[PDB]
Amino acid sequence: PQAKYRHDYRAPDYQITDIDLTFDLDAQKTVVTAVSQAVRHGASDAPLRLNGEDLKLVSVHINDEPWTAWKEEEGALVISNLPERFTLKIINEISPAANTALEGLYQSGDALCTQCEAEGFRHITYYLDRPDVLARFTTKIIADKIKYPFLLSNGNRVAQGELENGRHWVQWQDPFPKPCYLFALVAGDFDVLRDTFTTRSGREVALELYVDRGNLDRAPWAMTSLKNSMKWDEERFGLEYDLDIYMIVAVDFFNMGAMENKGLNIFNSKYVLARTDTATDKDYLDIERVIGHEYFHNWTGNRVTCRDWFQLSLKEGLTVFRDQEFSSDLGSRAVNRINNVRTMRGLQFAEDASPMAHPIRPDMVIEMNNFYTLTVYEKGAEVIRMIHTLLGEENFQKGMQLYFERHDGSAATCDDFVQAMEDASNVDLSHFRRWYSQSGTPIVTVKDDYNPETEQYTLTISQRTPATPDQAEKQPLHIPFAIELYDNEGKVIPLQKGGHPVNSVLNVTQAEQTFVFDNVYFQPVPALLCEFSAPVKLEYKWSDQQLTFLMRHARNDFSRWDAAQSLLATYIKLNVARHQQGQPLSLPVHVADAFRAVLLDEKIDPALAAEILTLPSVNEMAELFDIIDPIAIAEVREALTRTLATELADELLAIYNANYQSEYRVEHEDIAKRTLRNACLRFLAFGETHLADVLVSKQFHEANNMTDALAALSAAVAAQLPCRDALMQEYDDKWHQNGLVMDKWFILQATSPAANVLETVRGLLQHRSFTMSNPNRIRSLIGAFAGSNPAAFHAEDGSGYLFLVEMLTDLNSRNPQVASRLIEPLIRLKRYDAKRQEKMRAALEQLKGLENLSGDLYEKITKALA
Ligand SMILES: N[C@@H](CCCC[NH3+])C(=O)O
Ligand code: NA
Ligand code: NA
Ligand SMILES: [Zn+2]
Repeated sequence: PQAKYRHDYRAPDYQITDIDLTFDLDAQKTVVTAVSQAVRHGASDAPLRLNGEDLKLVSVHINDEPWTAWKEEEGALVISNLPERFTLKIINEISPAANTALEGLYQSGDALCTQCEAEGFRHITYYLDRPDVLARFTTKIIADKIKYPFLLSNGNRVAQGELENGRHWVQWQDPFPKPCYLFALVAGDFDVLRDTFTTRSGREVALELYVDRGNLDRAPWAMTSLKNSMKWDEERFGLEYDLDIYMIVAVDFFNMGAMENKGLNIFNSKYVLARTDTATDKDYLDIERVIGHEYFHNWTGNRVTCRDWFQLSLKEGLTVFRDQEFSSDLGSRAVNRINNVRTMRGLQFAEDASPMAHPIRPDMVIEMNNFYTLTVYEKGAEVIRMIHTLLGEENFQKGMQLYFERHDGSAATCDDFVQAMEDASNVDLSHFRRWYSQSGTPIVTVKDDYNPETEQYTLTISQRTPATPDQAEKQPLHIPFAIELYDNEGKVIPLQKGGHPVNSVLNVTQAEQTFVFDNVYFQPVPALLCEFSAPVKLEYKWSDQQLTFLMRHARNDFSRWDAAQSLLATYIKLNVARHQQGQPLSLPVHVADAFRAVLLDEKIDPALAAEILTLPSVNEMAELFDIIDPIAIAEVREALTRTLATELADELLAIYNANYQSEYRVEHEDIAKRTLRNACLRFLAFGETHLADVLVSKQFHEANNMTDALAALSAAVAAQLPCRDALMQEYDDKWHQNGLVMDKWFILQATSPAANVLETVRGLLQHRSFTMSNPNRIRSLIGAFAGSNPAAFHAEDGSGYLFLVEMLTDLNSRNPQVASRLIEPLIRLKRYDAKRQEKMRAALEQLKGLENLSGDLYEKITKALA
């Protein structure tokens, strides 16, 4: 597999302006006719190089003349000796039933559906499969009427007919030019939830949600979330939908989460289907986020698209930022920010410290599907948010407006977006641009001094980004570094120097710099990197008392949570070292007291209390360490939970009871109280065994919603309670027919602390609810084991690695994209001890030797073994 490089981008020799597709649909053999209007822009002697994969070419015509001047090569059809303008007609065959990779046109149960991003359209026909080629599409679909009563593509229906032998057809037209990655086709039999949204300016939009027959009871929340998304984009960004219909199709077989195809989004059913007995609060809020995300792409991705795939973050970072702002505006901003920071500091930082590290705008890509990453998405959004921090909302919106004014109807670059923000706001972002080109996590070190003679407070701030495998050279970034200073009363000290106020967002642009503040009338307790103002690691020598002070007094709820994290970090590190020495947990009384205070604080938002009372995950804990000891981390997390459960037993039970809710509502105040109640239950499960068992079994049986049922089930598994096996069997018996519900159960099995977890996981490959043909099942059982049970995955006998190798040997051939998701835990080998590294290296070498090794895996394996 050959690497492609950002610096090699060149405008295409040919454009296509219009394409008319006809599909003669059949699961075994689909015949595609594609009539494209093409224009040469390059040299008169330049051939047309069309991309195509696994196509059976039937014919090639140019202006209806059968063409002789062509050749097929690896991945391409090369057509020579062309006029400056011409009509290209290609007929080819494809086989949806044979498509196990789920890229291009494939089968999802009885439905046929497409996934074209990034480079899937070339699996459908020979085309200029690159996003700077935008064309107006017309799509005619012919199919068996009984099997495929609904025939959907982008845009509006412009024609329909019936044919002999039980076939029918529908033709669609989408007036907006698009790159082919936004093409979609769906054929099948569905229940359809129909609604309307009227835009601010009065455009009536038909909303249509297509689900498998029998799933209409699980559709209204997604529909509600779509309308919420439409309203919010109007209110916050001033953006309206631009077409007459908005279709969403929920499919069970889907590699990713969802896809923003123009006017015809295709969603993994996991991000559509919800009812109160099948879906948790988290599922509801995820459906809201993902519905919003795909909707927000209508402008940030579709109306303005990407010039090339290296510019992916142009749409993904900005659309993730938009989905975060949507969730934060409608729900709890503090909880959203906290959770997005957890994802950054734990999961994304790990990626930036791995062999797969890349800038948010990559420079080198072998398999583009490997770059739909935490970095491109989540760090991408942090970079957009830094622009927002530097500009303020007003200037940021002016930048958005200039961006659309300049680039509407075109394919643009990350740089185009930064330039729009810079030009609209008059804020210089030249240094800032380095965030797009530099990988790795900056480390920001802060030292301070208080001078009582002069009443001056001095911050000495330094930065450095360690070299990464992809980049030997690193330079200082423009880091927006937000601070607050607190006096002894917990009041904010005004920031000023020389009689003038100073902005609280410090511009940390050098390797080292000093900031001096005057009229600091008392030695401050600083809050640093407020609201995680830059995606960086903070090094500051906190005292425990400074941190507990912040937990009490910090103005922003995020700072209170963050102070608790800093406090915990010290004792997580202490106790991991102790574990390695065979010593039990040690925790100062005053640390337990800080958490007691949180439980008993009557003024604190339950949403915030719940997050403070949610311990960092084993992945968050891992990023506190250079070399990860996954067994020590798992056991310390459990020991910390048990210690807090014992010390806070009475308070935990009181708060658990106080937050009981008889009505179930998907409403933010209710969700907050329930999150707090279940956070308490988690500790209570790890307390005295009999009380724990009674509390947990009772909640499981009495729950009137899946949030509370699953919280109880999860606690029974985590604490290995007597009731565990009974409850797990009861859930299986009730829910085995429902794959999405069983995913939760597979996750609990895969992440179990039980000694025999791998044995159980292996056996579950034969479970009635499991299948290797379904990405969701694979991720929930195998993915969760390797990625979310690092203690078992990293068993010292190497059994975890061998299991993953067996699974990847299958998946490499079946579904390389899912295989590539699942190999990720293995490529982190350098974070582990020498003995584990050698077993992981051996596993990677075995995979490197596979017959027909996919490019997806090749890219990751080669980087890992370097
Ligand atoms: N554009 C989609 C992801 C496409 C995945 C391509 N392999 C989204 O952001 O949800
Ligand atoms: Na809000
Ligand atoms: Na100091
Ligand atoms: Zn997206």
